[PDB]
Amino acid sequence: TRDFNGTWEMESNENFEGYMKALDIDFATRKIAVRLTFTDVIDQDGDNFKTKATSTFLNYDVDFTVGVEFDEYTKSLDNRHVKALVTWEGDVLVCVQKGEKENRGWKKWIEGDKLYLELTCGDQVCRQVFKKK
Amino acid sequence: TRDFNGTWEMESNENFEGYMKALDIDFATRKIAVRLTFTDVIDQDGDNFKTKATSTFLNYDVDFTVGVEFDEYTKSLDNRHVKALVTWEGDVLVCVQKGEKENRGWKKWIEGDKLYLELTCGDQVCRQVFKKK
Amino acid sequence: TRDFNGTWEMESNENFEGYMKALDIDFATRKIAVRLTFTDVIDQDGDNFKTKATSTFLNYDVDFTVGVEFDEYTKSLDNRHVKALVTWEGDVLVCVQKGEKENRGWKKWIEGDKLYLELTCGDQVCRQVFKKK
Ligand SMILES: *C/C=C(\C)c1ccc(-c2ccc(N3CCC3)cc2)s1
Ligand SMILES: *C/C=C(\C)c1ccc(-c2ccc(N3CCC3)cc2)s1
Repeated sequence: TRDFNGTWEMESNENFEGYMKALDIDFATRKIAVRLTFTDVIDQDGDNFKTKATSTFLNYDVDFTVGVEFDEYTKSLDNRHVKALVTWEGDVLVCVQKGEKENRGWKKWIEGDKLYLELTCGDQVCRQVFKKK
Repeated sequence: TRDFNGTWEMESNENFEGYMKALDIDFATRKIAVRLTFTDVIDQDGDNFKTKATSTFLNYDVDFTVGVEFDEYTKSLDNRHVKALVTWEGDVLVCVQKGEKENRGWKKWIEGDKLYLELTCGDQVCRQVFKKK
Repeated sequence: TRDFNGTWEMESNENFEGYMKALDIDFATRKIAVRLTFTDVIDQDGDNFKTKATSTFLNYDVDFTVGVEFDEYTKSLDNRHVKALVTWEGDVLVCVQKGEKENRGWKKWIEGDKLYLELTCGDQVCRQVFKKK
């Protein structure tokens, strides 16, 4: 068909870096641009096209069942493969991500009406606190 | 007027990078900051101001008519001028971007509820697929 | 509790830089990621979880009273110390930030119902226009 009207949300993006290299894009811009997805709005009249590309910093999705191991590729992080397992420890949700990196995983728990999140890798621990919106 | 109250959506931003360079902001940060737009919410009571600046990625717009060449400045890319032509090859939308870089352009086509996009420049090809939203 | 259901708005984020370095994330990416906040949406039915982390740019706040000097450590910028003063010059709001950089400040004014903002540092000017939304 020749009908390009619609709102189009990117689902895959292959060799974006090489293309950018051909245009003489600097390292920093390339290293950010590779972490984006795009939604593109095409408004087409006959042979008149108006198009708008929208850019966004690419979400981190992850689905799991507690105690069910699952493969995880950490796109938009460090692009690694890990074998993740989430367990209950009391009321703490604990995830170990087995792979190249040592001590890798995270912890989630509720205290009060705040969500606590510990991100761990190696000897580094990142602490995050969330309030319900 | 002395009333700045409102929600203010950026319309243009010139020499943002030169201003940032004068402040000694590192190259990486500036290359990001130039791809943002800003909405500034101003709450002004008398001489008391509270302001909040919001950041978003710019966007990339482009209008054309099939078979009507048009000069194109590729902002937020490699910032070049090209004489672009979007033409039909069957039901594939074909774009040639004449300029310093050559074999530069793209091919777009619909199959099912997917839009396919090949970006080519030099010997590099980038493949992107979009789902209709 | 074991009920993680909700939409969770980040309130604090400690040692995010160290964690990312432990993951070998490139310098450019780390300088961006430190300017983001996250909203984590958790959909949990028993031990089944779906989670989506969304990224958004940290807002940049500044409150002031015209004619009252105040010290400023420039946060999302170049982290220098400045003595800031906002004064009226007719209906042009004028701000001087005294410090190492010379001619550092900005000018903001409404003409029509667009907002004009001139940012200055040294001999460099950045001109920005906003429309009221
Ligand atoms: C149909 C033609 C399309 C979708 C495009 C041609 C070039 C595009 C583009 C838009 C934005 C970006 N980046 C944001 C920073 C780099 C790269 C390429 S879309
Ligand atoms: C339940 C949510 C969890 C465990 C999260 C784990 C890692 C997250 C994340 C998302 C993005 C980034 N950045 C991009 C570079 C840094 C780091 C960590 S959420």
